[PDB]
Amino acid sequence: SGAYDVTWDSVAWKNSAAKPWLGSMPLGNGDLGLNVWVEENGDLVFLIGKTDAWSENGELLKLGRVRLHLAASPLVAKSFRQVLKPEEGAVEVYSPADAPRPLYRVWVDANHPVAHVEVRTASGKATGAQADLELWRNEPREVRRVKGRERDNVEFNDGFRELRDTPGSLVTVDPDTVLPAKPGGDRIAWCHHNGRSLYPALLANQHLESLLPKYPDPLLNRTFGAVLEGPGFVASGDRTLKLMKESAAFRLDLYALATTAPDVEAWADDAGVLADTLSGLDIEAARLAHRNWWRAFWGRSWIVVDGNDLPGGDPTDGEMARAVTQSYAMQRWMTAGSGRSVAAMPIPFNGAIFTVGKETPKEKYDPAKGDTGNPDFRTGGGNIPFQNTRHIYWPMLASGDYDLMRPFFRRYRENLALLTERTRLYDKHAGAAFPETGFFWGLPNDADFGIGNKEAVLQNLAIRYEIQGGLELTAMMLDYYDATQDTDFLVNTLLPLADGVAAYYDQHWQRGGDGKIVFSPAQSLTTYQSPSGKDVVNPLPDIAGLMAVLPRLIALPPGTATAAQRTAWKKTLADLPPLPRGKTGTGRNNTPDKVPIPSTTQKDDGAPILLPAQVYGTEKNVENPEEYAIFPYRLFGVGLPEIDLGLNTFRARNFTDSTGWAWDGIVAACLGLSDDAKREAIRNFAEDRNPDTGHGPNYPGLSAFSREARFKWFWKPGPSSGPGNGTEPALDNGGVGQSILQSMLLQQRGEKIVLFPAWPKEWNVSFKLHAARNTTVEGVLKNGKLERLTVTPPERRGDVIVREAQ
Repeated sequence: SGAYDVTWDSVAWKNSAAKPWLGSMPLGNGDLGLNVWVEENGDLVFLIGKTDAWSENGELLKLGRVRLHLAASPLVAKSFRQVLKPEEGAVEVYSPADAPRPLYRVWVDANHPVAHVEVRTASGKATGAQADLELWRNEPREVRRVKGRERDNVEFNDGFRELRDTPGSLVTVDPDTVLPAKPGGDRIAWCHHNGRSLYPALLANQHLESLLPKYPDPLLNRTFGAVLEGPGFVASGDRTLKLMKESAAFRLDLYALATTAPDVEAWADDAGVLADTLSGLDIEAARLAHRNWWRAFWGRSWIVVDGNDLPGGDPTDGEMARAVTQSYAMQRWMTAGSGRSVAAMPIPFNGAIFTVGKETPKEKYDPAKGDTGNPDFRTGGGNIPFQNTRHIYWPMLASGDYDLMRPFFRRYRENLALLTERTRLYDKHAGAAFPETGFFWGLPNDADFGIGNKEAVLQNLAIRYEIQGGLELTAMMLDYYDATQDTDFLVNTLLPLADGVAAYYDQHWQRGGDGKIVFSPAQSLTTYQSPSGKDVVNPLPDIAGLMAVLPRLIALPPGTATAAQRTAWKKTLADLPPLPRGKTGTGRNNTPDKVPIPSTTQKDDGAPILLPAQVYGTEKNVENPEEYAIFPYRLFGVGLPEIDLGLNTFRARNFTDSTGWAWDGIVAACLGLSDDAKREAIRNFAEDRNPDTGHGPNYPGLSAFSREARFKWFWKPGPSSGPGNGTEPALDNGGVGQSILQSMLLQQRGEKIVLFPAWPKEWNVSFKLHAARNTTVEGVLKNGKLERLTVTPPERRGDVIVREAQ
């Protein structure tokens, strides 16, 4: 216990004086989250996040900010300690640092939509106290892109990316409402009510007006907010609580609620009932159940790495091992904090609900410039891009974090009916296609679709034909089902989605003369595009996905998949073109011995490799799509045939970025390349100081730690996410990091479990990870030797293959 705690020994740090909100700690219960900090004056401040606080603009909003100010500063000169305790699910502040009980104890109940702030003066001497609601959305705020200055409004272009093509080039951020507080009461309350919605105009632009009566508006009249109260407080204003009598021990309770409401009073009635109900619960019983929830969560799985004690080693290896261990845990803490949405909202890759900021003063605000510092901002806006989001969820399987995965699958399942009707209308065949990115309700945004597009093919070439996510989602769900053996999940979530995706892939294209499907028009992820409709033929990601997924669907238990489904899937499988293969040639910048960047530059003497497609043009991004057959689809890798094909492909890759969504490290682990994998894990989760980087001086991809935040695991986006400083935490970075470390330890080969496929011997490790058939593997490697291995259930031990650390 304490193994993952984060301890700070001072209120002061690099940005405390001018930007204390950059020194927050995150904490959540899966739906409600806080970013909490202590300012140099001793105030406790926190921003409030919620997974489903979607505004009229589709913007994910903070619920607000709260400031607690004791009448007498509670800090002392002697010492100070602020600690994140993940196994108790809490943040605690001690002053002095050795005080027996914390000055501030902050937690979000694992089991209820309430957060608690408990205060205890160290002297036991009573104090007055005031809590202020700090809302910044008090009047409508204009964000405008002006004709001569398109690049100036980063808030417009990046924070409202999905709306960038709105006619008129104006986004208005509607304000919030503070409810009148009851005179003499101990409660204040506030919320945001969506009085309008972008959804009807979007359906009309996308030729889907006919679906408007069938699927209700997902934004209109959505109302979300919170109630703040505390025993012994009185509302001295609608935005202010104060202690009536000085106290040495007191508490604030924050209850959060989202619903659909005709007005804020209706919302407030339901939220007051929620507060009444939950305030009646015994807080110590709630605290015990909260702590037990977190103890069990951390007992599901772990990876604890350290340097071994063999003479001749390098102490930096131990330093890196420990840093990697802490980072892996902090990623898990943030995903759990945001990963049990009450409304099937996937974890936002661009900051989850743990973004921070501080609004610029109204008097300084310029609508033509916007405000990227404001608390609601996130680079990339609110749409959910699969290429980033998949990396958050893949590692949850080996962690055993099935509950964190269900909202992602549920999101797609709830969108399936609309997207099936859309496909029926657009394409006049069965099935459903899921765009690479779009709004949470499943449709692409109008910028990617095209304002006034007379057709139904997406205008944006980056994602015009990219629908591979549906296949990859199906593969992830198949792993979930194999692990949990949850038949209800199989029948009610996996199968309808798999049915739609597989039917689309069977019906949207035509068989050619050889009887095999010709995948054109098509593209290979976002890197090889098809402006002509003919530039890309037979992309490897999609073909590899069908090769990996269709046999598994065909083999599902009797009475789940239908015999008719099996017949259709078998025919699709039998009609697949081959996985794209070829030889090395000249790649990007005419470099030799590479994956040929124009498909036509293969050299007859080149090494045999996988290709990103059978036919493809020049690159428009920096993905290595040919590697999809290694990860996620496990067609090649250590312990599988044609390992040299996989290795040649990896060595010949054109793109070698690290951190963010870059997934080279995962592929290296899948190929048994322990050194490559270790290096990438160290870049994502630590700092790579090793001299020969294959990268320029001061390459940003040598470390993913935050540039400016005190909680350094608020990852920064990787260089391949583009030029700017993005939004932190970039959870795709930490998701990739988890996949790398897990894949170094454990990989599945159908029913078999391969341990230590790419593990460096200099690292001792104690781990517990999950696998298919409700199996856990708990192992301890010391000085390169497996000292202990416990497999549950025991009969599954016979399916474990133990490889040697390298």
